Amino acid sequence: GIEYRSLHTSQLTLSEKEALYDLLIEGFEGDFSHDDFAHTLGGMHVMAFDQQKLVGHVAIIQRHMALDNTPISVGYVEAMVVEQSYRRQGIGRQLMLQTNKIIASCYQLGLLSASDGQKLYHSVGWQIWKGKLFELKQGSYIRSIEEEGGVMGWKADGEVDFTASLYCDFRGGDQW
Amino acid sequence: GIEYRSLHTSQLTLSEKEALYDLLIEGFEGDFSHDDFAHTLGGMHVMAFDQQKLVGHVAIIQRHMALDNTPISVGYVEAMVVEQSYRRQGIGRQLMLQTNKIIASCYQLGLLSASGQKLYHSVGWQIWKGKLFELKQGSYIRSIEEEGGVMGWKADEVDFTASLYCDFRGGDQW
Ligand SMILES: CC(C)(COP(=O)(O)OP(=O)(O)OC[C@H]1O[C@@H](n2cnc3c(N)ncnc32)[C@H](O)[C@@H]1OP(=O)(O)O)[C@@H](O)C(=O)NCCC(=O)NCCS
Ligand SMILES: CC(C)(COP(=O)(O)OP(=O)(O)OC[C@H]1O[C@@H](n2cnc3c(N)ncnc32)[C@H](O)[C@@H]1OP(=O)(O)O)[C@@H](O)C(=O)NCCC(=O)NCCS
Ligand SMILES: CN[C@@H]1[C@@H](O)[C@@H](O[C@@H]2[C@@H](O)[C@H](O[C@H]3OC(CNCCO)=CC[C@H]3NC(C)=O)[C@@H](N)C[C@H]2NC(=O)[C@@H](O)CCN)OC[C@]1(C)O
Ligand SMILES: CN[C@@H]1[C@@H](O)[C@@H](O[C@@H]2[C@@H](O)[C@H](O[C@H]3OC(CNCCO)=CC[C@H]3NC(C)=O)[C@@H](N)C[C@H]2NC(=O)[C@@H](O)CCN)OC[C@]1(C)O
Repeated sequence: GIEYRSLHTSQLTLSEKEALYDLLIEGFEGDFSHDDFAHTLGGMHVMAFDQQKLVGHVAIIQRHMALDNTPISVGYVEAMVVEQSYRRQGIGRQLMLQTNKIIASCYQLGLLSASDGQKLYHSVGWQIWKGKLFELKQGSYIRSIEEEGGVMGWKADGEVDFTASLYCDFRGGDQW
Repeated sequence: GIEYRSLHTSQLTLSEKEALYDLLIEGFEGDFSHDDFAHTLGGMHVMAFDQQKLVGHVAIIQRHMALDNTPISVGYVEAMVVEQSYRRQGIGRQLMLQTNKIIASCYQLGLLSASGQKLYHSVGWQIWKGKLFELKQGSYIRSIEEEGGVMGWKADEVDFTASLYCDFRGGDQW
């Protein structure tokens, strides 16, 4: 074998963008919205190819969040997918190892919302976020109760309080 | 010549990041903070080279803002600089032309805070007419100083008279 490429959205060919969309719809068995695809664009993509065919993907989006009262730069992991017949071969793990490298070089903290999918992320050093989660709804921050226990975080240095509150920035669709 | 290269922050070595810092400090005559440099990192860099010598740069950072009540994905332009002896030759214009292409392919709106605005206007950018808000002490406040300084580029429409609420960061919010 599998070839891996790290490409910003601006560096994708039009062909690669359409393959990616198809891969995400197929890999999530349709449970992937237009908002979810919008969240996948604008940052870095790690893509896995079997020769010329796209078979795996993860994206890393820059988000601007607050850790308690402190601003933090976040590499937010979106749209992790491997084509069904290529699964359970370690592609997803390699995508995450490359993801960790990107986060370590650019952002203060990695974050993601898992599935069922937690064991893979835990195997490359990610941990469940234990503090409160907040999102903007109708103007002001509310608790993201549904997501608490599902969001996972990662720091290279490990020097971050996983019990602290996280306030995420405003976007369409699912905030996490 | 001048060669132009577009690299994500994760595609840069330590020396190239250091060359970028030095260019920014020199080009802004020291009026560029450690926070300003943090704002420069994490997105796309358009860089101009005379041979192996970095002589120009602009960054495009993804930001998540609200246009009035609606969320808007923003390519935010940071750290536009050309080395002093290379100015008034078209490099800044070419850096903005590459910037526009990146914004057009990734984001709904391009934004920046200027400091002359003629260059940006020459490449399609327009002064933002709506109120601007930033966070201070956890509550949004009129970015009164910024209003009239922030410019937008439509990635095309977006109503430039709507209120913009920027997302939270260290240092200057705009
Ligand atoms: C989640 C997903 C990307 C995992 O991709 P993957 O390529 O199968 O990932 P890996 O092969 O690295 O790991 C998958 C499993 O096979 C194991 N494995 C690792 N290397 C292996 C190898 N050489 N041979 C066999 N199995 C291996 C892993 O330990 C892991 O075990 P687990 O499921 O019990 O935790 C994939 O299942 C997928 O696309 N799901 C649909 C979309 C989705 O849910 N994305 C995640 C949302 S958070
Ligand atoms: C802002 C900055 C990047 C411009 O870079 P630049 O390479 O000089 O940009 P350009 O050469 O494309 O255009 C600048 C001017 O030179 C003119 N110009 C361009 N090529 C020219 C040429 N061959 N002959 C004569 N004039 C020319 C342009 O018409 C333009 O005129 P204007 O300012 O009245 O609009 C540079 O001044 C700088 O680094 N300033 C320090 C950083 C700063 O203060 N602010 C960051 C911007 S918000
Ligand atoms: C804590 N319980 C969880 C749910 O909460 C829900 O977690 C959602 C989460 O997977 C989504 O991330 C992945 O899934 C898809 C698309 N899938 C939804 C179809 O649009 C996009 C990116 C994926 N991530 C990666 C790394 O690839 C998050 N984007 C949103 C999470 N939240 C919700 O959907 C609800 O709160 C809706 C309220 N607005 O799933 C599983 C769960 C354990 O039961
Ligand atoms: C509208 N009047 C303006 C002021 O408002 C102020 O505009 C600031 C603006 O240039 C800054 O962007 C540029 O400057 C630097 C370095 N900046 C100085 C060292 O930190 C970083 C990136 C630059 N942009 C690009 C595209 O490269 C913005 N980041 C912030 C703007 N606001 C302020 O500085 C003050 O309101 C608060 C400061 N505590 O100066 C210029 C002005 C026209 O007079």
